[PDB]
Amino acid sequence: GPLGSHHHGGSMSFSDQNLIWIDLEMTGLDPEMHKIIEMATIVTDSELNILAEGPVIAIHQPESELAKMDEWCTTTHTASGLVARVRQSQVSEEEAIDQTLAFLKQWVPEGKSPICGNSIGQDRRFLYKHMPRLEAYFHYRYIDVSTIKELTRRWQPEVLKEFSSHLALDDIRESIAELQFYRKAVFKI
Amino acid sequence: GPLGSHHHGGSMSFSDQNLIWIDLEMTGLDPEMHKIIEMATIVTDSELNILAEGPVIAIHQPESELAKMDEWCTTTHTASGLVARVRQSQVSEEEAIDQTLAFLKQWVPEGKSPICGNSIGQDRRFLYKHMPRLEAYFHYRYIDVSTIKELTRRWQPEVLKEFSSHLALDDIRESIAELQFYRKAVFKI
Repeated sequence: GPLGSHHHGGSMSFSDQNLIWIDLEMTGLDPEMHKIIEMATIVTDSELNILAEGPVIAIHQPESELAKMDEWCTTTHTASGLVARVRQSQVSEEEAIDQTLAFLKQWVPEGKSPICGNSIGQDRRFLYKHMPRLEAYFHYRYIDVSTIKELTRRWQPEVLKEFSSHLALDDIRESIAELQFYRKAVFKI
Repeated sequence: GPLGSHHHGGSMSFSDQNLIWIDLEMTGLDPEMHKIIEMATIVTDSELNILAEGPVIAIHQPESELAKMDEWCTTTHTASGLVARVRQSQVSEEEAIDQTLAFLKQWVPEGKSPICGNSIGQDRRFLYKHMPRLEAYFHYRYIDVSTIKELTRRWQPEVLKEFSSHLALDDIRESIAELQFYRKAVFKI
């Protein structure tokens, strides 16, 4: 697969092995026409203990952009309250990047943590397009919790039943809890 | 994360639960300026038994595109023989898509298999940009074998030592073998 010449102050808990967890909410699935409307980050250590919780940011977008949400997006993000927070927000993407980067720099250096979460491949696509300065803060690797879920569904479906918002803070916290479950129930550590 | 109104003849082994494995080789890491130079696919069943091996395609590119490879790409893809096959190839991206789609349709329906392999997030980015008709054949989910490797490196590093080309067929076969190893050594199925 991919190959390149580069691919071949803060906390007393600062570590190259800390993990950056991120979730985004968007107006749709296509980075070329859709926009980021919410972001949240959390830092754990390599053992998934939460060290710090980043800013939860609703990113302002005009109605012309909200009018691109399909029916499921519109219904979901309106009912959750996210649309109202987006309309009220005075935070641009660039300000959201600045705030998030300023947060992460106290916990892990640039380029060291994989990107972690659920549906993290799709989220990274929107980082590349709309927030490349923040995308660049991650190591090239991914920790896709959804990969573990799908293999467990296929191979150990009864185990998956043991574990039970489209708001970014809830989704990222749930992803950590879900990986914590897999570590115990699937990996058996 | 992502949400949408759509996200909320052949073999006697044809199945919705068969897995499409894919690897790409590229001239670099940026889909907006770099190109796909090789692709390979393999279909397994859900238990990772190989059912079928797809076309291994070197995709023609002109020197102006090969001249974008950085030193590690140039050295690697030249020494493997891939550059010479790319220059000799008469197969365009569009023909590569047609051949690959014609292959996959005998094994699994459109939209049912996650995309499977190593570094599969980066490969899917190039599918979105350069081969959207083929990207559309995959289910939105990913099976990122690299995610399992990175968690095993952090949590069970001694186990990872038990398992030992940048040519697409070798890489995809190795990814299946590596997931087969994790299923036995890490998941303990």
